[PDB]
Amino acid sequence: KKISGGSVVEMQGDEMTRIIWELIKEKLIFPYVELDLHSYDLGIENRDATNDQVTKDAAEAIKKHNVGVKCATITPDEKRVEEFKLKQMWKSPNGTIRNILGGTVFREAIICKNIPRLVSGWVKPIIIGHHAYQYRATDFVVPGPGKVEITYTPSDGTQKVTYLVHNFEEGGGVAMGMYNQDKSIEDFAHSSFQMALSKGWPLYLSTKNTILKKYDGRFKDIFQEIYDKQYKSQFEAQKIWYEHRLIDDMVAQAMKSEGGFIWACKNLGMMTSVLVCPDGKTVEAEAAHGTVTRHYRMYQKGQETSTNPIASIFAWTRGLAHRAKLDNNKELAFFANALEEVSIETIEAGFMTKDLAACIKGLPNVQRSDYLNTFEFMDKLGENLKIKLAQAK
Amino acid sequence: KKISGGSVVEMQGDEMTRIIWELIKEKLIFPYVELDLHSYDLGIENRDATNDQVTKDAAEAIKKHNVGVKCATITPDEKRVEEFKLKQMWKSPNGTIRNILGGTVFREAIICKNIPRLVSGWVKPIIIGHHAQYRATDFVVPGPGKVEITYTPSDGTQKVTYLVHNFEEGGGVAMGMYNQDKSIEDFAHSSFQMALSKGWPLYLSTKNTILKKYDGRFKDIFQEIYDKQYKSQFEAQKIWYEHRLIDDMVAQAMKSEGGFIWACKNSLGMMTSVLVCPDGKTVEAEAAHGTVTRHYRMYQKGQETSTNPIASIFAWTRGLAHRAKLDNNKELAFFANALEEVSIETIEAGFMTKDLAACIKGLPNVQRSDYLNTFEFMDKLGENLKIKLAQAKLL
Ligand SMILES: NC(=O)c1ccc[n+]([C@@H]2O[C@H](COP(=O)([O-])OP(=O)(O)OC[C@H]3O[C@@H](n4cnc5c(N)ncnc54)[C@H](OP(=O)(O)O)[C@@H]3O)[C@@H](O)[C@H]2O)c1
Ligand SMILES: NC(=O)c1ccc[n+]([C@@H]2O[C@H](COP(=O)([O-])OP(=O)(O)OC[C@H]3O[C@@H](n4cnc5c(N)ncnc54)[C@H](OP(=O)(O)O)[C@@H]3O)[C@@H](O)[C@H]2O)c1
Ligand SMILES: Cc1ccc2c(c1C)N(C(=O)Nc1ccc(C(C)(C)C)cc1)Cc1cccnc1N2
Ligand SMILES: Cc1ccc2c(c1C)N(C(=O)Nc1ccc(C(C)(C)C)cc1)Cc1cccnc1N2
Repeated sequence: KKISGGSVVEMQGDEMTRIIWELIKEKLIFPYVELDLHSYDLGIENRDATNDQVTKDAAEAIKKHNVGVKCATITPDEKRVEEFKLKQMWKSPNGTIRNILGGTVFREAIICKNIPRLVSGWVKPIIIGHHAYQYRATDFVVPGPGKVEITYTPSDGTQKVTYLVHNFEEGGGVAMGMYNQDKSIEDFAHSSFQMALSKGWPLYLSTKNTILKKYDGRFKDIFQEIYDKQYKSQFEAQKIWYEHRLIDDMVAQAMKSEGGFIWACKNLGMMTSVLVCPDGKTVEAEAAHGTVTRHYRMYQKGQETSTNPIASIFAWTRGLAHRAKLDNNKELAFFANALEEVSIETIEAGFMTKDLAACIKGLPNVQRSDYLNTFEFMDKLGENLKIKLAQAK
Repeated sequence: KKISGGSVVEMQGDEMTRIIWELIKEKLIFPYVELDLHSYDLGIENRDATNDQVTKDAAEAIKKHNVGVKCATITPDEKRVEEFKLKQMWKSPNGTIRNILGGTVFREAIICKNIPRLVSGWVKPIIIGHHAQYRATDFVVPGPGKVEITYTPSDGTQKVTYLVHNFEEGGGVAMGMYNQDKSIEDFAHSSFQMALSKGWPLYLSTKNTILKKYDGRFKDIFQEIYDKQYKSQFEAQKIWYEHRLIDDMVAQAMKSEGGFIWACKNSLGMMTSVLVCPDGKTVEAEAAHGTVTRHYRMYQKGQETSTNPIASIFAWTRGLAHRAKLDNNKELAFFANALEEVSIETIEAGFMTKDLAACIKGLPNVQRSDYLNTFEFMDKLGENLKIKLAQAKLL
């Protein structure tokens, strides 16, 4: 028998990533895991045909079943409108999903010890998070001389404060009002603490509390208040810690570190993007790359392609590990981790796609024998996964 | 007989950079170029003794003489005030100079074929310049209530009110930001001037899809200034100006070979900072790093140092190249060019400081035999510059 995986929302996408997404299911997921699969086709022709209703239904399904795994999708522009003869310039599916779900986006690189890195000392992955909806900022044109003031009027009427933003004396310009609700800062803190707990790494928040004393100071304060009143014991029980750092000081210390921390910031086929909702229940994983149009155009002309599926595979493993965590499914938790180990071990043993071979040898030096095409790489992952799971019994 | 280099404003600085700066003058500039040198000592001690008046005078001299070359200076904090027994926590000399001159700062890395970078395809440098918010008005929203931003016209016409946010439950934070048209225009002029002098295309990146009014004014002003006064000059030089959304800009740059100016509305010894004034005549060149205090302490204790002088040498070469452009000085233009090529070529041939050796071999495997100390490196540049200039005499 296969592992009973439970309830998973799956989102199909476009171009080359749509092809490798089906190969991940066909060769790595379905031969070992049985799922109550809620599949939504977020392909550009389907989103056009349904007037983007499929994206909204897919977003509601993630809210209901707590686990979303998404394939890369085309965000329409004037060229795509002309290419597919679209009805509208459909909004980014990711934006629509994010708007309905809410949460914090965390990006994480997949580290293969034999693959070159910007900072060679980084041996453990760094996870970088930014809170999701400057979007809700009121900007405007100042047509000429005059004063721009910002006023705060409490609900009872009393303790009203007016601040001069600028007195324009020699002409016009622009001005804007920006805000941040406490709830959004608390959600950002929760998603960050819950992320650091599920990973088992220390958490660092970086602000500019020296430039924006009051604005960024409330981020530093809220994160500390939630840490002491709700997470300090859980962090100590997992030997990790939370600390705030100034961005200038944080960048400098990060270079001298070996990575392996969650980095909360106030302001390619080896990187994931995971939306972590404040509830600590709902997660949506996807590769942090696009649909790889250039490889898809080669595929369309009968040319052999060599597309890296690691980021797409890790969207499945991060989502399945989360599904296993919610359901206390030990066999699924094991599978999700074994698939990640196999992916890294295969590249570390020298079996990789052309892009990774180019990172090592340099593109002009890459020979056909230095890499595997899309299918051969998936088959090598499939053999190693069969072996790894057969050893585990 | 030395080159007549003309009028150049020079600013001396502090700690390790002050030492390197004197070696650059003594071994690479003075043996071949004679200048009507306007030197200002911006050392922490001199600024303290003169009550920062030296800084203001140096800034006025750059305005008058058009070319400034500056050594890195200590910006005081509470620890420096104790260390030097300063009368005040004097403002940053760069901030004082920028206040008097105006202009946009453009950073450009020095590329060496053997020194790794983010994208291997970037063979020509990318020059990035940001709009010169620190002057924003921020405050805490203690509880429920309305936050509005208003504009009262000076001509007595109707006051305009915008709702920033209505806090129905709980509080938060809020802020106001502004930008004057004149700064946006100055940013456009400095960027167009920078592109014309370098002979490279210019890209302005904004988030005009989100900040339709705020970033839309940057895009509109850059387009208006371009079409009405630079398009001809740009086409004549086979270059172009284009606005790009920050997302498309990051994508286009990754798949590029470098060689463009990037104005954006938002290893250290291998980057320069040039304050480019909107007039197209005034320029102030310096290294993007600081006074290298850690290295200075080692040098102070008689311990060997390996400090990268490239960024400081390029502050001089960019200023000399600007000077030659202003005076049509072909000999000074060739000299600045040759000093840049010697520096790059010396590194490329395996002669470099520890920081560069760490970029190729990785800090854990860098041996003493892989690099030259500060003095040994400067000597190697002096020796190669003499050879390059003698070989150039064959023209
Ligand atoms: N996750 C998402 O839903 C998402 C995010 C961004 C963009 N998009 C959409 O994607 C469409 C096309 O975007 P794009 O092709 O310019 O971006 P991209 O897919 O990220 O591809 C840019 C280049 O990066 C390399 N690359 C990226 N992913 C790779 C992988 N898995 N394996 C190997 N190489 C990989 C390829 O380099 P070479 O060309 O050298 O082979 C590729 O041509 C757009 O319409 C955009 O809206 C979707
Ligand atoms: N342009 C300016 O006038 C300016 C700008 C910033 C700061 N400063 C002033 O500089 C002083 C010291 O600041 P800081 O130590 O934080 O900054 P920094 O001087 O830029 O030095 C930081 C570190 O960067 C490396 N580094 C920088 N320049 C280098 C070079 N030319 N060659 C080799 N390594 C180099 C060294 O790393 P390792 O430790 O690995 O050797 C150095 O310790 C302060 O008093 C500050 O106010 C001046
Ligand atoms: C968005 C993102 C998220 C997570 C990661 C990355 C990126 C790109 N990576 C990276 O180099 N981030 C990075 C962080 C800071 C800098 C500074 C210090 C120059 C500001 C530069 C790059 C890839 C990388 C590799 C190994 C281990 N961790 C990572 N994590
Ligand atoms: C401040 C600065 C100015 C100029 C330069 C740089 C830096 C750091 N450099 C660089 O990597 N900038 C950079 C630009 C964009 C990105 C994105 C696309 C990832 C956002 C990342 C880095 C060094 C570099 C090397 C080769 C040629 N040009 C440059 N120019």
